[PDB]
Amino acid sequence: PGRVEIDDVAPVVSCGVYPAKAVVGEVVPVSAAVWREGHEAVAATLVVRYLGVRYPHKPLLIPMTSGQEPFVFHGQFTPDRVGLWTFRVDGWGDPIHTWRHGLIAKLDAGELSNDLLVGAVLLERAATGVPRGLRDPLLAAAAALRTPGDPVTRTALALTPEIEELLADYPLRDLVTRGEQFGVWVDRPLARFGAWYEMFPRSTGGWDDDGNPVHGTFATAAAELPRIAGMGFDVVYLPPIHPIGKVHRKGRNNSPTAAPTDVGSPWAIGSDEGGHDTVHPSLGTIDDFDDFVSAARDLGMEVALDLALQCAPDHPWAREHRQWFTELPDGTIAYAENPPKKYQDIYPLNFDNDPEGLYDEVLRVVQHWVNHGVKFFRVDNPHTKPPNFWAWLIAQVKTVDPDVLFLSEAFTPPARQYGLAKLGFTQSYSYFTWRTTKWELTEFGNQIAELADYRRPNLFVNTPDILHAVLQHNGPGMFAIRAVLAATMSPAWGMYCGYELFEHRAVREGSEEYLDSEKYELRPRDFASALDQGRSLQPFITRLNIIRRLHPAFQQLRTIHFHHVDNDALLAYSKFDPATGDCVLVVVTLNAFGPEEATLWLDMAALGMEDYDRFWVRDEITGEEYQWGQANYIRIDPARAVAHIINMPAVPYESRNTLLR
Amino acid sequence: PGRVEIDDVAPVVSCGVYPAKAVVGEVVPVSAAVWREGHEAVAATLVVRYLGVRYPHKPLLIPMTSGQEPFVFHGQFTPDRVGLWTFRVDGWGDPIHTWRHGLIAKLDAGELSNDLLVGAVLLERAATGVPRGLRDPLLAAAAALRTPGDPVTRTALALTPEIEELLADYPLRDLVTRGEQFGVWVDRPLARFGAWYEMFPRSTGGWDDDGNPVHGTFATAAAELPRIAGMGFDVVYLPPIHPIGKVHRKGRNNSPTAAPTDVGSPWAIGSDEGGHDTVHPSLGTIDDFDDFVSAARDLGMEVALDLALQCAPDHPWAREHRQWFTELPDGTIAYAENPPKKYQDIYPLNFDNDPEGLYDEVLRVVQHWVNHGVKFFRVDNPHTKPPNFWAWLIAQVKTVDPDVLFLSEAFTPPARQYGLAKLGFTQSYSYFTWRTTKWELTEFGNQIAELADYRRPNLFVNTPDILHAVLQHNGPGMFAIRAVLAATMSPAWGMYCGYELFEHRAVREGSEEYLDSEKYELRPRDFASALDQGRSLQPFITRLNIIRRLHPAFQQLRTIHFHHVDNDALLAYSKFDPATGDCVLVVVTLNAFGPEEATLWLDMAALGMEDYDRFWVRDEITGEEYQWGQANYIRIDPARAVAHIINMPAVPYESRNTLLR
Ligand SMILES: OC[C@H]1O[C@H](O[C@H]2[C@H](O)[C@@H](O)[C@@H](O)O[C@@H]2CO)[C@H](O)[C@@H](O)[C@@H]1O
Ligand SMILES: OC[C@H]1O[C@H](O[C@H]2[C@H](O)[C@@H](O)[C@@H](O)O[C@@H]2CO)[C@H](O)[C@@H](O)[C@@H]1O
Repeated sequence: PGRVEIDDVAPVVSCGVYPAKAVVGEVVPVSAAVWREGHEAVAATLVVRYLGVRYPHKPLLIPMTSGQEPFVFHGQFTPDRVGLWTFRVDGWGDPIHTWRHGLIAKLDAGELSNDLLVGAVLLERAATGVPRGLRDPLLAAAAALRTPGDPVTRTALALTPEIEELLADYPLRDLVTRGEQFGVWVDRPLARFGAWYEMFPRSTGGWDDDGNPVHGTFATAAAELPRIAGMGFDVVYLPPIHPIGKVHRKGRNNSPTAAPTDVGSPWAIGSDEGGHDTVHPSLGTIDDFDDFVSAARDLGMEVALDLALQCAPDHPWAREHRQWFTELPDGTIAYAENPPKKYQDIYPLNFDNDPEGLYDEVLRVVQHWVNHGVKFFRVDNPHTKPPNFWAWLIAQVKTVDPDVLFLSEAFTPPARQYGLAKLGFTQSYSYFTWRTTKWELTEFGNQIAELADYRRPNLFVNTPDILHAVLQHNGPGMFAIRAVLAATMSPAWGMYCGYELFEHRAVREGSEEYLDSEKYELRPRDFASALDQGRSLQPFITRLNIIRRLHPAFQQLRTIHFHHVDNDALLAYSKFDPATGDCVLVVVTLNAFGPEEATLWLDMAALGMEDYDRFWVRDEITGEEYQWGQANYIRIDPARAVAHIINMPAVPYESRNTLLR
Repeated sequence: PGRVEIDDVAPVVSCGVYPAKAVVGEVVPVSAAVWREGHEAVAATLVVRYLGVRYPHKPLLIPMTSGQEPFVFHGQFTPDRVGLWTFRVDGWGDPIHTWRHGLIAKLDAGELSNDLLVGAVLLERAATGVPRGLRDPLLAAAAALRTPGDPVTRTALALTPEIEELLADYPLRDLVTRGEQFGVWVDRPLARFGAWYEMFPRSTGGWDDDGNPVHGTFATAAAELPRIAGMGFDVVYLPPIHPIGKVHRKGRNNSPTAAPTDVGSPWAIGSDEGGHDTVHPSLGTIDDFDDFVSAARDLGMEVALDLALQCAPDHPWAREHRQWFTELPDGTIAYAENPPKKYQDIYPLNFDNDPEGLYDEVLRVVQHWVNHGVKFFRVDNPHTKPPNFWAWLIAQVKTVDPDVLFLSEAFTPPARQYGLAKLGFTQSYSYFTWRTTKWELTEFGNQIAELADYRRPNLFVNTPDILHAVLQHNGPGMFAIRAVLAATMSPAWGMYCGYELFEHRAVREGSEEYLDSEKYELRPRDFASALDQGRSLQPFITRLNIIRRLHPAFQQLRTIHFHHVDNDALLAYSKFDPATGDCVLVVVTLNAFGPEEATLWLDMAALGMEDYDRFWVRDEITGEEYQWGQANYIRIDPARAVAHIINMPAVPYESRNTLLR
């Protein structure tokens, strides 16, 4: 006990402490190592069971197949309902296979008088497992050489294509041993595949007769939702919609002192007007929000709200519940700090003084919005709050409603960043922005999965906080380039408003902060004119999102594969879908300014073709079709197209094993 | 629950199912990831406990240090007694460090008055934890930071190295969190470091007046033990000493039919004379064995017996207990087979018919020899017997006597080979023989550990069954080369008798079987003449083992590191000892025939030196000394020396950190 060894099971996360991640309709590949004594054959069955919903802290049997690696068995299952699933690998020794294969070897050299009876004692014993109806042809197979005679006489009834297939249906299993049980938590598909748009509701004001921005409202914001849907975004992410503190409120450009009219950063949550459960009054009544949400839902979109666990001084909690802060000896509370950033306008919470006190309130707050149709939260700076809290908050929320999803904006070293994902965060921001070399992007891409069992990255081209240097000086071409990279590399990607307008001016050289940042200032934008003057990337983005919807390969984490292109400025990779066999290849240039050309060397095995093969491809932007082979010429001219997104011949029905591991 | 995150702990094997491996006086490096909220400091303590001498199914505290990888903490402990040890990592937040480090920054920019009081309640509260009269210079500091004044005035004793070292012995810990507990099974040092010599007792006969071999006896064999000890071997491994079956006994050169005088293979255990518990009568009474063991013991050596769970037909078990076999329909028992090898002289056992029946008998047998001083067994073909048996047998034996060690001769694909090691085998044979190119050996060497936490390889230059082709035609030079490789790469190595005589003739071209194999035939050898005629590698081997004893670096699994040599035929690697700092470099040629030269590029960081450094080395065979630097000229002439074994400057007391991971 264990009679048959089962080891190195995957996917298991942190040795089973945390469930693995998957979504509905995703092919989940499972593998394990099973072995036993000698050359005696062994087989494994992947046992999948679907439990209820519920959240952590009749069976379905799938046969597994051996492969290249000795003793390593592979399997798959596709979850069809949201919730918690279980799998384990059962190992057994299948005597029939041993006997059959051994006899065929002996059959070639023509006596054997012994083995045949042994077979003959197998199939009837096998017969006990099969129902009297179809039970019978084995006994037919079982009684055609117990009667003496030639060897080839009854090999008929053994090598018959009819009895492996029934035995496949009902197998004769010996020494059955069960492996450990591990769990997968399946979420709705939006957890993996969807595109994000970050907009500031207040910036939808649109100026007055004097050229001065006007504070917008949920009503006006909702007016902008169609153009957004038009670009193909599935989720709209809103900076906090709560009242902005009036004390120590910051002025334009992170200025310490606020003018009387300045608006302050939405992240300075709380004022005498309200807390985390109240809409900032300038935006509108809470019904207005309900109306905005409903508007989005009409267009096929979802709303994601910023969850920032911090307080401005006027926040009711500063008075009503003050245990929740770390108060200095002179009674003041130290302003929030994240090195080297300073947040003079807010207070960090203290989760240790009154844990079940604060815990319950924050749960209360999150639940408020769940009741208003918000089932995706962009958790803000999760790494500066206790891990166990998040683990608690997530499980606590998801158990009442399991369709609630969390995105963790944790720009922090790996152990924390990936660590946080493990606790349950459905998606995580990534280090993506700071990957810009062919080698960096290659590595960033491959790691994507790799870590798929527990991290889903959301690739944002920019955020209000991050205006990468490369975007600053390379002109509109680069904006395309990052967009192509983001959209193709990950199932989930995002964009901060104005990106499509090529906003590229930073506050000072060497900074990553947007000049005249929207956080501190109202920023109406006039998208329409840009469209008219052909200085908008809105069309391109639309075409990018359409492509994603069109090809299911782009909803996959696991299958990215990089092909060699002998140019340091050109990067070429491919994705495929295990289900439909869909297959797509992307080639992009990382230099926005000069045409760059090269020879692209496909790894045909990876694409499901032999090396010598020749095949036809289609360019999804152009529609042009051409014939390609293992080595192909490619030349990319920015200012014509910064990328070729190529539809490739569908991966044959060997899809499932090109997914192995 | 889980306030401070502790994850990715190592060493853990198969997620804790199996204990890790270590020996007495071995430095075991432990690492884990610990993190918490924000920039609040965190610390970890490695907690070691020594339990018993019992075997698987007051605390010692070691502080752990951060390092290169954020949030990753490293530690080490050195077991001083045989038995089962436990370790876990405890994580805590140390507020003092947060406070101190923050203050130094503030101290430079010169009121700030708030923080000082905060410190004051820390050291006081810190002091309460040290309720000893050695406390507290802290109130000296604790009442040296409260009264009004300048900051540097009241920094008094805080920055000065007087209260941290005190805090070091007694620390102020917050949010202490317990990590999971994992176990290490510590064995006697021979488990890792010792050299093996394989000899056939029967071959010590020495001819008669006609030039005909004479069967030897334990008495005569014991006569050869000094010479063996003289070469520096710590263990003598004996093919089975039991009676050889008389039916289907195999003849010289594996011929199927045995002449009346032929001896047969010792692995055909059992005859009407006796079973596994009896000495083959031709060797002598069991007292003779006891005498042989004692002879070895006198010379500093150990005896290891072959444990082969198989039977010849005349074996008493064939009648007395026949449930133990797989009996055919016609009542015969199929002869043992291991593809493609055929073992016509033996019967495989059947472990499923009467498990606790057979289990108990084999335990009985193993136990017999343990009582006769044999505490190392060379388990034979373990992969052809059930895993659970071995797991049981090992745990069952070791619990009565924990100094009993097992070596698994499992030449099988990885999942099995390493799997077998994991469930308890103290050492394992390896694929070593078939690694012969610079890149193959490099990969093989690095893997050694890697897998050290659960596999200890025993590197055999040859075995009675394996006479590698490379030895067949490259002449005495190669025998040196493999010996250098085996002896240096692994703490444990071995050689089969006659290797030192350059026995290089195989039965047919393309085979790995020794011509006129000792298994089937008596082979007395005359070592003395070879010594006299200078055609023996006995001197070299002696010098190799002395070197191993001399430098503790060579008893390490973990520390091998490969340095670049720009010649495909030259391989250069180094080992060091974390304890003493000993450091050694080996450079060998893989080409036995032509002089080969190159530039050797040391990774000085790995050797504990800066790149620009210049240092002195000594050649352990030659005694010559010279000055070297980062890049050095090296030229190797076989037929002079196939290797340079170089003593290098001792790794500084940064030994612990170059062992990290
Ligand atoms: O008002 C508080 C804080 O707001 C902004 O910082 C935000 C940041 O923009 C968000 O992306 C979030 O992830 O982090 C901070 C809030 O947690 C301003 O940049 C900052 O100056 C201000 O103090
Ligand atoms: O006597 C049975 C069998 O003995 C030998 O095979 C051995 C082998 O030499 C040992 O090294 C061991 O590891 O495996 C076998 C026993 O399990 C002969 O090689 C073989 O011909 C003979 O049948």
